[PDB]
This record gives sequence, structure tokens and C-alpha cells, in this order.
Amino acid sequence: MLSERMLKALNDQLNRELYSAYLYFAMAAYFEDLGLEGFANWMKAQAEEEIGHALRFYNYIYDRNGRVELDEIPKPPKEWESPLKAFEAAYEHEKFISKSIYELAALAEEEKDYSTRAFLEWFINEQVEEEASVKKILDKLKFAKDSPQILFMLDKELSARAPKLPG
Amino acid sequence: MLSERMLKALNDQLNRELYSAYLYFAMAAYFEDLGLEGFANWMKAQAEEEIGHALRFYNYIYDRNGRVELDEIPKPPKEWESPLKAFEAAYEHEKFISKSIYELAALAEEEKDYSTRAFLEWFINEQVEEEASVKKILDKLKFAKDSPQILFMLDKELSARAPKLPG
Amino acid sequence: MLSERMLKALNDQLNRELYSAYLYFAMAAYFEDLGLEGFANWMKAQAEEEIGHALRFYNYIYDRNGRVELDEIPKPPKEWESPLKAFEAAYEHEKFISKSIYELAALAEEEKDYSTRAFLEWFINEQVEEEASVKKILDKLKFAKDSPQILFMLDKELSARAPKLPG
Amino acid sequence: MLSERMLKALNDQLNRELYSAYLYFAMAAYFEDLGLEGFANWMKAQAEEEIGHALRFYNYIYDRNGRVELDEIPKPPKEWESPLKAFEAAYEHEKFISKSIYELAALAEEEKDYSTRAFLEWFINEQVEEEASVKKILDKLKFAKDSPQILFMLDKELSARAPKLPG
Amino acid sequence: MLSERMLKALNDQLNRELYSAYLYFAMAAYFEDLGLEGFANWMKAQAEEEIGHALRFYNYIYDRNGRVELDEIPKPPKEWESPLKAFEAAYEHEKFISKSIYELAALAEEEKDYSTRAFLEWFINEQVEEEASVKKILDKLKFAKDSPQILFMLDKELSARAPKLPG
Amino acid sequence: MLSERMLKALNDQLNRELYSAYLYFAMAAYFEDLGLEGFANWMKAQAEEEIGHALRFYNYIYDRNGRVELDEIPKPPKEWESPLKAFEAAYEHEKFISKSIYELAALAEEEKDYSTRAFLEWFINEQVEEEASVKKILDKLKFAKDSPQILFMLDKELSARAPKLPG
Ligand SMILES: [Fe+3]
Ligand SMILES: [Fe+3]
Ligand SMILES: [Fe+3]
Ligand SMILES: [Fe+3]
Ligand SMILES: [Fe+3]
Ligand SMILES: [Fe+3]
Ligand SMILES: [Fe+3]
Ligand SMILES: [Fe+3]
Ligand SMILES: [Fe+3]
Ligand SMILES: [Fe+3]
Ligand SMILES: [Fe+3]
Ligand SMILES: [Fe+3]
Ligand SMILES: [Fe+3]
Ligand SMILES: [Fe+3]
Ligand SMILES: [Fe+3]
Ligand SMILES: [Fe+3]
Ligand SMILES: [Fe+3]
Ligand SMILES: [Fe+3]
Repeated sequence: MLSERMLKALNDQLNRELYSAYLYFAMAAYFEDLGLEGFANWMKAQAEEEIGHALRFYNYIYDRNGRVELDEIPKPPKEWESPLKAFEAAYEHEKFISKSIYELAALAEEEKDYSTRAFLEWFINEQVEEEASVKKILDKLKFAKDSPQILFMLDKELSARAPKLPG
Repeated sequence: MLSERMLKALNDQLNRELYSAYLYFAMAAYFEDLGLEGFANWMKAQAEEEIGHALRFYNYIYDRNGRVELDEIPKPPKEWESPLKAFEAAYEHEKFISKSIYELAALAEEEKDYSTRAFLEWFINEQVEEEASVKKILDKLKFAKDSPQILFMLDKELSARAPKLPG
Repeated sequence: MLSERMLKALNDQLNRELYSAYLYFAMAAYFEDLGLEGFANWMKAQAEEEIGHALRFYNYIYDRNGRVELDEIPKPPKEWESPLKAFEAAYEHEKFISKSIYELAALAEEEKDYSTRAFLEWFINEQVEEEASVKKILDKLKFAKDSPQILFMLDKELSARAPKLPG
Repeated sequence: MLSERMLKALNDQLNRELYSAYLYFAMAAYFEDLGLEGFANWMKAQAEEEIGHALRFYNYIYDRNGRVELDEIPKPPKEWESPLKAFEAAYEHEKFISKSIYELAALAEEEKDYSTRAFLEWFINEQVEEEASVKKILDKLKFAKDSPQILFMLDKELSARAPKLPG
Repeated sequence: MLSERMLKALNDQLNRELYSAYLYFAMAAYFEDLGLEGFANWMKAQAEEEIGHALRFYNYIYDRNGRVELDEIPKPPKEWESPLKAFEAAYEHEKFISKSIYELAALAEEEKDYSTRAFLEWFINEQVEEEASVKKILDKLKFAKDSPQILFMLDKELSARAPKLPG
Repeated sequence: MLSERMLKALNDQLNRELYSAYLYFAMAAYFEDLGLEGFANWMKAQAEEEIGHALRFYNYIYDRNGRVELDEIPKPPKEWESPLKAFEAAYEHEKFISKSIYELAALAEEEKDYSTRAFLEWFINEQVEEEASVKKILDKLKFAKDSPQILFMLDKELSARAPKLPG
């Protein structure tokens, strides 16, 4: 009840979600190094959220009597010219993930797989939230052009988002 | 204050820890497919634990004013002849990690890197626990051999261990 | 991320929501004049609800990186021949809001704009409720055709629903 | 508001849901007479859940100002060759309901009936959950091929789920 | 301990109880269509109650080492000329069920099946309550003759009896 | 008890208050668009307050046995050159509402309408507060001429004024 084609498409997205976790982890390491601990914490929390997204794909595949297959996780970029550029890349990256979702939605419509299409509604809606969140910080970073004072401040605000795992 | 060898070595250990997260996750998918939800949830818990280990290097590295670098994470194996064989691989894998910790310890001693070597004590003691914990289960499995009545009971026990994240 | 056709239909639907708030406020004022303070309040509660619906569009717009534009709000009718008529009016108004939404859904599908299509599901569902709830009363006012005892009773019932804001 | 074609199809699904409740009540009796009280209670609770499904249809039909009409409920099977063959029937049956739902979804789309499509969305996700929960147990019964020992411990696990009407 | 006859007769009453539930559900749909929400809830509560009655039979039957057989449940009337006539139809059905209980009892006494006769004692008493319950309402609907304003208040009186399952 | 002219002057001021809600809501969209979420929330709260002022007239008109008549709320401006400019436009708006209220006091005095003139005392005081409330913010904006860091902190302060409706 999953087509061989759809399974590959779902396992592929599961892999994109994990890569997406890892990129944020890479971004955390990058903010860490800049000393911006709040930014860094936000990125870890984001990383954890992406692992969550991956598990959602994992559970759906099992629910549909499929079989998860795990693929290499590409090595993410090490750095970025500035916090603003990191967020630009996060944004571009969320835009990339959405497109993959639409493509998945399209394939599910074409196959007449209502289950998978329904399962994806959740990601269509979550991605709206995901892009808006990244956009909102990206713009504050624009508005903070030649001003470390504001960078410092945003850093403190973002630190309110703590990754749920360590403790 | 970390020599470039040390930094490279901690980073490789960080990546080894992530690979284990992933190998264990790969094991969770293998059990899930067999419909052994107890084992499946044990592997996901084990997988989070490994991410934890990963962050300890992360944390240590930054404390010594290093820079983390994330590397690609290899495709894990997909399948195993049997639950026993997967636990065997897990056991063999932990033995692999323990040897790595020793190689790192020896590295830290030769360089007279007291800080790093202190940092590794935690890993020497944890790896004793890790090895013993997988062996216990692996032995319970040799004991079941040709008894699904026991795999059933083993599954159920193991379901006691659950991953934090989903919640 | 929002096409120009979408942006327009969304602001339009936002202004359509604001005008319902005003229409219902108009009916509140009609009911008040008939001394029917129960109906008048329920209408004021419905206005507040419509403003809520307008804020839902306002938010989705900004989330999709859009720009809200506020247009003029037409003067609503002043009078109706009877309580039954004003509810008939309000039912037809809801059936009209509904079709404005179906129209938005249709546009979204033509443009292959999954996020917007997905965001409207909520409105499709709320409208089912909106229509059913206006209808339940409408029905109770046909039963109460020529008999002010029941009209007087409905009034007390509907005063249960109060507007939250004057608090 | 509801096309004749649509309303008759919804009434037909309502009847389908009731025959489901009846089918599982039939499985409940089949299991009691085997002295599998756990199995029997599971099936009872399932029956109740199906009545709930029938009520969602009833509610939706009335919310669209339609009219429910009840058709006769056919006599269900009395017996199955074994607990496994019984769960095979249930699984084959949940698939049949899924198809009925997909067919309905296709009909709503074809007639541009957005409201009914949105309503059916809950059944597309619920059926995913339905088929999975029957498959987990179906597979457990395969894994207990010739083994009353496991059958007995399944019966005891299933007894956790219990019908609410005795209360 | 149950003769072929008693088993047959009992499995038959079980079915009538089920049909009874179905019939009340049918009147629930009828009252709901008229916009009589109170009356409609009352009838759904009565339907569950009848399912409860079926369960007592089901439980007695397995108590005596019998086997429950389920039979098809016939189409009930869609429609009544008025609320009063539904209630007349209701009452007549309750007397019909009572008569079938008495025959059951009488067959018990004849075969000298003390256990079965004793089981029915519950139903003998419950039926007294059932008929009285229906008659009170029946009679109040007569008292309401040409008074929508009374029917309104009766509906509101009845909304206090609510079905339990939806929760 | 209300002169034909008074009612008209009261209904106009009612409408003026609604237009105020709209104006402030426009300025909300404006600030939202700049990503100044705190100004945006302030403005949404003030929008609500304005709706409150309208209801005050609405209540008075019905107390004195008048009828409320609602008029078209015109299109407010979409844009302003800067946040400071918006607050200048709002001060100017409030000053005009004030003038509007004096004209109403003068009228009621001149018509020797004592009820109406006393009703307005509330507004004469409220406008003092309104004007000053805007002036304080407007002046802080002058104070923060070419300093985005002060714009930022002022945004965080105003964020404390939350509208009361999203809940
Ligand atoms: Fe994601
Ligand atoms: Fe994401
Ligand atoms: Fe998110
Ligand atoms: Fe480890
Ligand atoms: Fe380990
Ligand atoms: Fe451990
Ligand atoms: Fe609305
Ligand atoms: Fe509405
Ligand atoms: Fe509503
Ligand atoms: Fe169902
Ligand atoms: Fe089902
Ligand atoms: Fe279910
Ligand atoms: Fe009964
Ligand atoms: Fe009865
Ligand atoms: Fe009773
Ligand atoms: Fe005002
Ligand atoms: Fe004001
Ligand atoms: Fe004020």
C-alpha cells in the first residue's frame, strides 16, 4: 500500500530532515565559535526539531507497512560570512525543504495516495511556520546592519529557546 | 590550547559518536520492521544517548576554545540476519568505540594534555557501562536461541527504556 | 512566495471578514432597538468572532511575507423586516463567505499554492460550523412564527453567548 | 449544500460504519466462545469506536442541513477458522473501508464539494491508524504460529483496551 | 444447560434489543431533522441504553456456556407524521418488547430453566420503567397538542438526558 | 429626548471612533510589515480600545432611546514615511478626535442637553490621556532620531501592551 516510488520519496525526505538537523547543528557550532551562545542554543533547538520531523516520516512509513532505509548524511558547510548570511542560508534551506514537500504532495496526488497526501498536510503547515520563524530573525539581522549592540541583544532573546535534550 | 592533532582527534571522536547514533537508529528501523517495538525503542534511546556523547565533545571542544567541524555521516547497514546478530554488531561497535577512547587517551597522555585526558575519564567509565549493558542483552538473546516465547518477553522488558525526544 | 493574485484574494478575504463583523454589529444594533438584548449580544459576540477571522488572514499574509492592505468597509443595511429575516440575511451572508473561501481554495489549486490551500482548510471547516449555528437559530424562528412567547424565550437563550471585549 | 449524489454516499458510509461496529461485535462473540476475553474486549471497544465513526457522519450530514437515513445492517459472519484468520478478515475489512473513504474523497473533489472533502480528511488519517493497529496484532498472531503460550499473553495485553458502555 | 430452543429464543431477544437501539437512533435522526435537539439526544441516550440491554443477553448467554449468533438488523422507519406519533410508535414498540420478554419467561418456566427465568426478572422490571418513561413523555405531547411553545419547553426538558458515548 | 440633530452628531462620533480603530489597525499592518512586532501589538491594542469607545456611544444612544446608524468606514492610509511619522499622524488624529468631542460638548450645552453633556465628560478626560499617551511615545521617537538600537528597545517596551483578543 505504499508504491515502490513513494517509499523512495518518503525515505528520501526522512534523509533530508536529518540533513536539515545536521545543518542546524553546523550552524550552532558556527554561532558557538562567534561566542553568540543564544543563537547557538536556538540552532540546537532547531536541530532537535528536525530530528522530530524525521521521526514523523519514520512513523508514517511504518504505519503504511513500509521499511525505512537510512542514507548517508552529507557533510554540511562549516561556516558563513556573518550571522545574517547563516540565516539567509537557513531561509534558502527551508525554501528548499518546502519544495520537496510540494513535490511529495504532487506525487501523492498523481498516485491517488490519499493517506500520504494527508500525512503531508502537516508538513505543508509546519513549513509555513518554519520559514516565518527563520524569516523573522533574518530581518532583525538585516535591521541590525552595523550594530553589534543589537546583535548582542537578539542573542539574549534567542537564548530563551533551549534544546530539550542535554538535561 | 588544543594542539591541532588533539582538535582533529576530538572532532573525529565527535563524528564517531554521531555515527553510532545513526547506526543505532538504523538498528531501530530493523527491529521496527520485525515488529519488535521494545527493541526498536531501546535503539532510539541508545541513539539519543549517543547524541549526548557527541555533545560532550562539542562542549569540551568549545571550552578549550576549539572549533567543531562536522563531517559526513556514512550510510549505516540496513539489515541483520537476526536480533542476536544486530546485538552482536552493537557489541562489536561499542568495543570499537572503547578502543577509540583508549587511542584518544593515549594521544592526550603523550602530548601531556592533562585537561583532555581528564575529560576522557568520563568516557572510559561510560564505555565500561555501555559494553556491559549491550552484553547483558546479547547474552539474554543467546539464551532465547529458538524461543519466540522469550523474544516476546525480552521485547517487553526492553520497552521500559524509552527515548526522551518525541515528548 | 505569495503570488500577486493570491495576495489580492487574501486581502480581499480579510476585508470580507471585517465587513461581516460590521454587518453583525449592524444586526446587533437592529436587535437592540427591538429591545431584544439577548439577540443583540449574540450578534456582538459574532462580530468579535469575525474580527478574529480577519486576524487569521492578517497573520497568514505576514507569515507568507505578504503585506496587508486595508480597504474601505461598506455601510451595512440598517433594518430588517423581522428577527427571522435578519437571520435569513445572516445565513445567506455566511453561505456567501463560504463561497468566497471555496473560490480561494480554487485559486490556490490553480496556482499550485499548497501552503495557502492548506491554510484555508481551517476556514472551510469553520464555515460548516458558522452555517450550522446560524441555521439552528433560523430554524427555531420559523417554529416560533407568530408567537412572541418563543421569541422572548430565544432571546434569553442567546444571551448566554456574550461578547468578551467590553470586559 | 449537499448534492443528492453526495448525501446518499454519506448515508451509505454511515451504514458501512455501523456494519463495521456489527462486524467486530461478531468477532467479539467469536473470541468469547474461544474463551479469549482479552481479544473479545478489544473487539468490543472497536465496535464502540465504529459507532463513533457513524456518529461523525450523522453529525456532518445534519450540519449540512441534510437528512440521515438508516439502511438495514446485514448479518455478519459467525465464525473464522482461527484468531489469525479473524484478524485477517478485520484487516481485509479495514482496507475496504479505506477504499470506500477514498472513493468518497474522489467524489467530493469531482463535485467541488470542499466542505465534505475537509470532513473526510479526518477519516483518511484515522484509517491509517486503524489499519496499522490491526496489522500489529495480525503480525503478532503470525509470530505465534503454533504457540498457545503467546496467544495467551496476547490475550492478556489486548485486555488493557476496554469498552466504555458497561460503565 | 441451554436447550437449542432457549439459545435460539435468547439470541432472538438479543437481536430485538439491537433493533430497538437502531429504531431509537432512527427517531433520533427524525427529531434532529425537525430541529428538536432535546428530543434527539433523549433518543440517542435510549439507543445506548438498548445496546446495554443487548449486552446483558450476550453476557447471560456466555454465562450458560452458550454461543451468541448475530442476525441482520432490519431497516427501521425513516419517518413519523409528528413527534406525538413517534412517541406512540415508541410506546407500542416497548409493549412489543415487553410481550416478547413474557413469552421468554413463560418458555423458561415451562422448560423448568430456573437460571434463565431468573435472568429475565431484571427485564420484567426494566420494561415497567421503560413503558412508564415513554408514556409520561407521550402524554405530555398530547397536553402540548397545538402548542409549539410547549413542545419547545419539553425539548429543553429532555436535553438533560444526554448520550454517554460521544465523550 | 435626543434631538434629531444630536442623534446625528452622536452617530457620527460613533463612526469616527470606529474609523480610529481602523486607522490604528492600518498602523499595525504598517509596523508589522517593518517587523516591529511590539509597535504592531500596541497599535492592535489601541485599535481595540477604540472599538470600546464606539460601544460607549452605542450604549448611550440606546439609553436615550435613539437608534444607532452605521456608516461606511473609509480606507485608511497604507503607509507612513517612518515610525515617528505614524506617531505624528496618530497624535494629529487624536487631536482631531478631541476637537470633535468639544464640538459635541458645545452642542449639548447650547441645546441645554444635560444628559448628553455629562456622558461626554468621560471622553473629555479620556482624550487627555489618549493624547498624552501618544505624545510620550512620539517624543521618545524624536529622541531616537538616527538610532535603530533605541527603536529596538522601544519596540520591546511597547510589546507589554498586548491586545486582548488573540486569546
Ligand atoms: Fe523539517
Ligand atoms: Fe525545518
Ligand atoms: Fe517549527
Ligand atoms: Fe558513545
Ligand atoms: Fe556508546
Ligand atoms: Fe550508557
Ligand atoms: Fe468569518
Ligand atoms: Fe462568519
Ligand atoms: Fe464560529
Ligand atoms: Fe470506521
Ligand atoms: Fe475502522
Ligand atoms: Fe481508531
Ligand atoms: Fe430493551
Ligand atoms: Fe427498551
Ligand atoms: Fe430504562
Ligand atoms: Fe477614541
Ligand atoms: Fe482615541
Ligand atoms: Fe486610553
